[PDB]
Amino acid sequence: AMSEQSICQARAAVMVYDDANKKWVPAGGSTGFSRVHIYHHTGNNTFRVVGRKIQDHQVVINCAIPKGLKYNQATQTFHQWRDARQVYGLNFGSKEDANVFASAMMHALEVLGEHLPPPPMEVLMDKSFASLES
Repeated sequence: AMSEQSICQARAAVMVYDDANKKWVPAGGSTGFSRVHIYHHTGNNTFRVVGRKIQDHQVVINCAIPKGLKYNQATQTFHQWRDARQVYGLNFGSKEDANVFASAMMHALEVLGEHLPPPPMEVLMDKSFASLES
């Protein structure tokens, strides 16, 4: 009840977008792959994405998933969404990881309801995070 089960695990390079200089930067400040989970909170029926660098366990994404999140499959292997502070981009090691992770995210959202392109307006202007923390 006060614990979270992993419903999905994917390996990915976690990026964050820099609005002012219009480029993607590695989340946490260092290149490298992360292990990214979608966690379901058994008691509260909420979901969270948690990504940690494989090398040193640095937490580079810890993001509540709100009803209505805009999850953009920009390419077969690069998917984007945002929270109140940052715009994330997951560059998956493989189309298979990406398909699994996107599928799990879309299911969670149903329950709740130069190689890399920039985030579109629907992502940049997503206010779904505003339905939380109030």
